[PDB]
Amino acid sequence: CDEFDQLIKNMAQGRHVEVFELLKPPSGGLGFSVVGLRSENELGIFVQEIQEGSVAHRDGRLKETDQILAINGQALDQTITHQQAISILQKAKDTVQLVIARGSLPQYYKV
Repeated sequence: CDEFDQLIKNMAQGRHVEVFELLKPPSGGLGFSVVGLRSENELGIFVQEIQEGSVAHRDGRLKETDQILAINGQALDQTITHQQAISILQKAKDTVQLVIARGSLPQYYKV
């Protein structure tokens, strides 16, 4: 369990991390979209376009370019594909806990 905290620090690589909870409405979603970016050091899920009027938007904390490190205690490690990440996000009901890192890193900008 203390290992999870380290796993996150490793993913964050010195980025500011934050955990927060959002209530997903019974219909509408959290109100943001994501994209996968490959590093070299595997893959990250990054917030793209926060929908106006959404929980995500009205909550005010989440931002474009942040990386979702965890969802409801599940670290988004190599264990699962980017589409599996999205599926988890989509299938999550009610209070969703996200662990976030602020912005991206130069590693994800390599092509």
